[PDB]
Amino acid sequence: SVGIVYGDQYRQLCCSSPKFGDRYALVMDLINAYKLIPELSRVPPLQWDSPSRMYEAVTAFHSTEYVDALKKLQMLHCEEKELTADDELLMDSFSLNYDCPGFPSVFDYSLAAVQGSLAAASALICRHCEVVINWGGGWHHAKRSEASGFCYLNDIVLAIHRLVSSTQTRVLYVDLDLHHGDGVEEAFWYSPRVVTFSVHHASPGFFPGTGTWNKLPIFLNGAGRGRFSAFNLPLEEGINDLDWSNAIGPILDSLNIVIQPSYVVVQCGADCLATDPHRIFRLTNFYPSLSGYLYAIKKILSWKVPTLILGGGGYNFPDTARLWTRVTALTIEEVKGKKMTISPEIPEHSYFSRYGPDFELDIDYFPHTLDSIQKHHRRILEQLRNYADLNKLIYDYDQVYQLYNLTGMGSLVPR
Amino acid sequence: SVGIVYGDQYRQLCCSSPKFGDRYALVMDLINAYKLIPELSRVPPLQWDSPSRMYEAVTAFHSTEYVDALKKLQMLHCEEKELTADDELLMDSFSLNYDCPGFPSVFDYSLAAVQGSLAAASALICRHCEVVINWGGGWHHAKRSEASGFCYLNDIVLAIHRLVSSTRVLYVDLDLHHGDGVEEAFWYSPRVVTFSVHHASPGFFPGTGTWNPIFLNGAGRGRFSAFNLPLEEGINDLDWSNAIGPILDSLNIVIQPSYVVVQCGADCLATDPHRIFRLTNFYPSLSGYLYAIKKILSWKVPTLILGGGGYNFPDTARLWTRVTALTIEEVKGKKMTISPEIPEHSYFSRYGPDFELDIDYFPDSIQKHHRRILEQLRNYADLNKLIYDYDQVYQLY
Amino acid sequence: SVGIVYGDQYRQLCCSSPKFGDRYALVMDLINAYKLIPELSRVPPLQWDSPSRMYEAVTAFHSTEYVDALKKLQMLHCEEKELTADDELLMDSFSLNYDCPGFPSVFDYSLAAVQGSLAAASALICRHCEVVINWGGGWHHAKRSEASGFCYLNDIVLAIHRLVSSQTRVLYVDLDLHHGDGVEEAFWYSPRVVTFSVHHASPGFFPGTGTWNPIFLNGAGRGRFSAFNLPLEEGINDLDWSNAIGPILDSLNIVIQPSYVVVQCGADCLATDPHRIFRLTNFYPLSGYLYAIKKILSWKVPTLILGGGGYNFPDTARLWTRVTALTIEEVKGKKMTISPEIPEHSYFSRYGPDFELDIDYFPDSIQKHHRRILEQLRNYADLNKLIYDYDQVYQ
Amino acid sequence: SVGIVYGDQYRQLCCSSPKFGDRYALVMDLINAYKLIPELSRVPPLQWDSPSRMYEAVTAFHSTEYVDALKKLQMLHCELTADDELLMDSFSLNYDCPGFPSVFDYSLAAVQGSLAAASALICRHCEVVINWGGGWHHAKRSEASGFCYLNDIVLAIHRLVSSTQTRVLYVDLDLHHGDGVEEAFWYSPRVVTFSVHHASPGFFPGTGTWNKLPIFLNGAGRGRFSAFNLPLEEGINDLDWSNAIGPILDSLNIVIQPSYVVVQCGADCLATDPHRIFRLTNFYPLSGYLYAIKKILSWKVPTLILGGGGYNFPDTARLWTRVTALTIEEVKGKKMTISPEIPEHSYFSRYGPDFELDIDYFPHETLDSIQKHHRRILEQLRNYADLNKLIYDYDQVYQLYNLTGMGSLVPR
Ligand SMILES: Cc1ccc(C(=O)NO)cc1NC(=O)c1ccccc1
Ligand SMILES: Cc1ccc(C(=O)NO)cc1NC(=O)c1ccccc1
Ligand SMILES: Cc1ccc(C(=O)NO)cc1NC(=O)c1ccccc1
Ligand SMILES: Cc1ccc(C(=O)NO)cc1NC(=O)c1ccccc1
Ligand SMILES: [K+]
Ligand SMILES: [K+]
Ligand SMILES: [K+]
Ligand SMILES: [K+]
Ligand SMILES: [K+]
Ligand SMILES: [K+]
Ligand SMILES: [K+]
Ligand SMILES: [K+]
Ligand SMILES: [Zn+2]
Ligand SMILES: [Zn+2]
Ligand SMILES: [Zn+2]
Ligand SMILES: [Zn+2]
Repeated sequence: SVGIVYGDQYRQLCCSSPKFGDRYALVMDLINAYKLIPELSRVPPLQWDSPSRMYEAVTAFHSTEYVDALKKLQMLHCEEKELTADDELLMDSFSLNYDCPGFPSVFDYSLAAVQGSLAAASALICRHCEVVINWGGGWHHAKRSEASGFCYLNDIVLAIHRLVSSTQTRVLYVDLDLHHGDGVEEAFWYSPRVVTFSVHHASPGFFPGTGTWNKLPIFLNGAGRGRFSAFNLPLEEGINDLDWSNAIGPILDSLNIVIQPSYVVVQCGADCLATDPHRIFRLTNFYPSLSGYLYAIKKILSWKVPTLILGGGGYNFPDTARLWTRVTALTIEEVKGKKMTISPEIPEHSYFSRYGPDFELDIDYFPHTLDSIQKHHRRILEQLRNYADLNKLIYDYDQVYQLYNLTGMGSLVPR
Repeated sequence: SVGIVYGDQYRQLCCSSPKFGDRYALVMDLINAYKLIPELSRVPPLQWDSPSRMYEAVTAFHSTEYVDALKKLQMLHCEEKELTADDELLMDSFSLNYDCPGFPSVFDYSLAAVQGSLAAASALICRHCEVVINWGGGWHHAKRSEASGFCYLNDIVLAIHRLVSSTRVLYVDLDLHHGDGVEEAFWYSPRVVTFSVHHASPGFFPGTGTWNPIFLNGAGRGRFSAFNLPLEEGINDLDWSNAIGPILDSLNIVIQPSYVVVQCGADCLATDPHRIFRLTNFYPSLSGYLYAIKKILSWKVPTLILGGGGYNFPDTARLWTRVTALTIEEVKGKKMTISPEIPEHSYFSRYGPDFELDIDYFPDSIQKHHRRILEQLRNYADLNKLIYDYDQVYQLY
Repeated sequence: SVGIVYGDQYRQLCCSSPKFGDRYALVMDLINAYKLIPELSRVPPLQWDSPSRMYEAVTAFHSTEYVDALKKLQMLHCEEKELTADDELLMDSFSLNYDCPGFPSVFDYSLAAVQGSLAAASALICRHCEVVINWGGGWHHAKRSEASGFCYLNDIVLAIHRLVSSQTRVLYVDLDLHHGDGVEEAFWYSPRVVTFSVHHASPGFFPGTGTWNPIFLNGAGRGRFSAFNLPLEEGINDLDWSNAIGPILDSLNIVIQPSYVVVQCGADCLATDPHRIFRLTNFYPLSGYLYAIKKILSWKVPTLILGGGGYNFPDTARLWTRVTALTIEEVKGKKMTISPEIPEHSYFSRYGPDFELDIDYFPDSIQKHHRRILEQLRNYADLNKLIYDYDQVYQ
Repeated sequence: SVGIVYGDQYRQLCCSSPKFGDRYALVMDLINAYKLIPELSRVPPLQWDSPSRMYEAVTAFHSTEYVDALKKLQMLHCELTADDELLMDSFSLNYDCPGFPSVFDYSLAAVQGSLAAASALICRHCEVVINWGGGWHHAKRSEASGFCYLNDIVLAIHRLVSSTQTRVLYVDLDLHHGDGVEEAFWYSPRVVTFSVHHASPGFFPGTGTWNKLPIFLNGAGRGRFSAFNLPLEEGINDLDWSNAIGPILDSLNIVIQPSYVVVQCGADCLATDPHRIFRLTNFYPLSGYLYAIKKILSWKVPTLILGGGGYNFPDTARLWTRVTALTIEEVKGKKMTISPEIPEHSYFSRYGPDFELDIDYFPHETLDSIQKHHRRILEQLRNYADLNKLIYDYDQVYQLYNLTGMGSLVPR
């Protein structure tokens, strides 16, 4: 059973932010126009029995004071009058400004992603779905008491918290977004049962600045009982589908062999696409060379582990919809063993005109030694050996070796 | 609203240099130990959407090859290998050597201050704040293609170039050293008037900002637009205040600036290891710096306050804590009571052995300069068709 | 109409190189001796408003540091002194050495072909001409940052890039003795520019590509199956060459339906070329060159005709004069009667000792290549969702 | 007496081309708005008594067939066959020199103004005459070029140089090499041409620079050494450009002793021209233009001043309005004070956002000097004197260059 989070008020709320506009509607309507919706079990967003139980949900991670401020910020923007000087200072103390502005639905918008991702986690826990997709979720930058990068509430941390708290349970979190998932990584920095792994761009001045090097420089990788449980693969700009795929594949499989997660949570932000306005990575949604996204999603799904698939970044809205519609059809193929054929021409529906000038499903893009990252593979596998050692897990050197030996790189695997 | 630039990562990068060590952490911890942070609006450092975007922002002043050299220098110092002869040559052609050495975070360190001062300028432009403080910035010696005086990227030039493009800007440089990089950058520009007061003497860094014999003061349309007041060693709070006060008043009258940018280098302090001037951080005579910031703040012009020099780190923290409280008093009106005793906190033991907020100090050529400077202001107002009562301004001296 | 690139400055620049000498003058002056210029529209070479504009045009394909190196190489050869060891290393790193030497005008000479071929692309685009000829152009071996085969700037790539950015699909046909690797390489990832080169290929023969690699490479990414090659053994004649390429040209037209055709017409396949590899002629009773040009022109697609190789200068002039007259005839519908004797003119002595227009010459593997190429065409059209009658093509 | 070519029909024709639009109207109206017109003697464009007299005037330089084709192109646009297309392309009546309804009247008008201006110099009615509708220096005998269809400079110089020992000095300040004027007089020693310009690979028109060590061609036959060229790299400012041509101009005046000077004063060297090559200004406290014009007028030689290029139309008018006031000042000895604010007139709105007379530009600065060109040029000047049997006043030329410290560059 493949689940997906949708609902009438859920779509209105998801589409009510100044930065993301109607992106969620495009995604779900393109999925709908390709007739995928009948294949999928609709997962209704969680609702609560009182503000108290809701406040209790959100404050499992977020400070009560930051939640109150996020609520006040919404009420303020729904009245005509301006913020007082004290209002200003309180919002700034929570970074409720600049790149995380207030707007009339900012709290309802932020809560909706939490409702969706918590409901998604619950459908996995009680084994109603093997996989659940939430294209309204994935806000990986939000901190305990800080908004960041248009992330006001961290649905991912809250969904993971519910998975680990369900009745030796380990979660593997995989962050494919163009940006470092600092918010998820920071929340579980001291926790061995949530192993985070983000692949991303990092360069000086690039948001948010972490997920890379810090006497020679070093990678911090978690602390205390969490030492070695935070993994990062920072990559230079310009990477294509094959090199990104080759970069994370063996790492993904090695993490799965050693962590043995009970659940996998995948943040699947689409700003790595070549046609994203960031213009940094050069990934595609192509499907016969092959989209590194689809390659990674197919590999994770092959592990047969209950999985949550989340959205995230993606600022070319039509191309984000093209990629996540393919990710959704792939998930249906892999889980249900059911062939999903997707016509190259965008079907008739009410957002058809946004897919111009081509109205095709492939993004409108033409892909065209020394850039290798074998010392990162070696660093990360030694980190994996340390994690297994510190947590007294089996480390199957032979299985990890054979994997990397498929690409002639067994010599990077430590014993 | 008074803004102050800070962040976790930004504090980490400002404290990673060999020459300024942990000074920014002491400054921001004394400000916080005095409960000033709740009064202040946190301004986060600017971040960019791509490498191309950051490069576009920095080569708005610096040359691309100088930026590549500086980033190359960081990568080399993040390896264990010694530089090749060819790479020593490349770094030497950009003065990335001697007093501007490489170190493992030299590029992130340099850029952090640009991020800090660019965000501060943006906050003033969209009118989020009336004043912004950035104690991690103020690197006034860097040139387009050249490090100098431990300044690798000129965050002041970039911030001024952002304000003057949103309009005249008055730049005020209180540092012991001449602000030559800022003055050079706007040498041909009438809409950025620069005014530096400083020590100058034969062989004293950087060597400019004095008689050259006659005084140079801008070129092209920017003629008469760079102002300089050099002073002999030994000057105290009151004489320094009296030498600078009338010049500040006359520039504001005649120029009518849209923004004021103040470099507030703390190496004029009597306890700085340069031991050249005798300024204090006393708020009752009155500190030269506090007198100056208060006057500039009296103008109600949106103002950037930046750091700079200052090599006695606890006394720089003592000076800039008072400047921060004063800015809060003058902008919000909210009286600021600072205990004379250093509050307990992480760095409390650095403020030994006395743990007082006051620094531990026991306290004609200028008239000829005033004559010449007023003549140059008159010349500037002439050339730029500005309207001013030459008699009200003449009365200021 | 039919356009031809020329100009006095252009002619002086195109004749300033050590390797092709005054070939361009022989070409253009045989064309004039035969009273063909009044039938042709003169296309002046493009000129730019500033150094920056010239640089923006040329670095559409070439790297800036390569353009910088090329202009520095010209300056150095206008000085008396030797190059420094460091300057030699610099030029080596862009292969500005050996068969791509410096000389006093190497940059102005190279750029002139770009000026002519861009002006010719533009005359096609605004529709002033149906066909344009540039016998000073056709330097198909230059790469993004590398001279090769006396090609310093790839004028074809820049012309083709101007035509595709004017949905536009361009067919490039390369009849030169050598594989057009630079043009092929430039559009390796692009399905909108389909490249077809026929050439000699054999072990050790320049530049090495355009043949079994074993299998044939033919493009990558969305350009897969979009680079076509027909390598041929030495000694082939007009009729075997014609039968070899004739069906491939027709099939490419039917299936790609190109918006423009760009034809490189290097004359080093001639029997009398000092390469002495192919046995093609300039005979119009039939010259393989005239057969292919006439086939290509019968398609009525706006067409760019370019020069290229050709190292027997009077015999290249004989072929290119016949190509020009034929293009006039095929386009305007108006017979062009060319005397079998060379008319008198400034360069008449070069055509001795017989002074005649005909060049002085007495005149299954391919089935495997046709089946390979027909299958690759099918893969191309299928990958590009182009509609076409497979059976009509296979005939 | 300073003359200026103007007339009602003349304004209309000069304003009727697609490429230059109303540029001539902004120029003359700004001169008018600064009140310079009463100081100037209006010089009416020349008219002829028949088509044949007109055609005789124009074919003193241009071929019969090129003029005939140019007339046809204008008649054609007032209503093309494939042979009309071929005919026009044989004269480069295409691309950068297209046809338009008035292309012949437009082209003829500049001839009419420059010849009338020459005539006013010849008969001593004026010491100097300005024509801002003229200066089309690229047009060839049988070829339109660079939006020049008829070469009014060539025809004007030919009238001067044949009026009753007579030599003309032609000075071309335009951004571009004056190829059309240089080619016309290439075999003639009595018209000495000097062009300063940008030249670089691919920049129009390509001549006026280097051509075994490369060489400068400089005339042929009796005209050997009579064509001077100074090509400059991009970025030159008012002072470097002033120092580059000042001494060459003074030396040319000293050695050649011209009876008339003709100055093409094309404005595309302005920093604000769309070409963005040179960084000249119109500033006047110093503009290289105003510097060079002041220097030429100080020789007290009857002088014709022509327009040319200039594709920022308000800034072209700001330059040429200053050139006009300075000519009045230098020739009549009469102070011409021009206010910094553009005066009120129908085109006032075209000088925004500043509405000031100084162009809106901010200037800002061994190995970029051109002292070898001075040496090459002074040697060519000495060769011209020899060939033509003129006195070469070494001491005066030397004293001239030793003002800068460069006497050592002067040949004996
Ligand atoms: C500023 C920022 C911060 C965070 C994220 C993000 O998606 N993180 O996962 C994205 C952004 N990017 C943007 O807001 C953006 C939008 C359009 C063009 C370029 C950039
Ligand atoms: C060498 C130098 C260069 C520039 C600046 C400066 O602060 N410029 O604004 C300061 C210095 N001074 C010093 O670095 C210094 C440090 C400790 C004791 C004495 C001097
Ligand atoms: C070495 C080379 C490289 C490229 C090309 C060429 O024409 N490519 O299109 C031709 C050559 N051939 C020659 O340069 C050559 C010249 C004369 C006699 C024999 C050979
Ligand atoms: C193509 C041309 C040809 C000749 C001349 C010229 O002024 N010669 O004196 C000028 C040009 N320049 C231009 O036509 C031009 C116009 C506007 C912007 C950029 C360029
Ligand atoms: K990521
Ligand atoms: K963890
Ligand atoms: K100072
Ligand atoms: K200035
Ligand atoms: K070929
Ligand atoms: K191709
Ligand atoms: K000129
Ligand atoms: K001459
Ligand atoms: Zn992102
Ligand atoms: Zn200092
Ligand atoms: Zn060849
Ligand atoms: Zn010009």
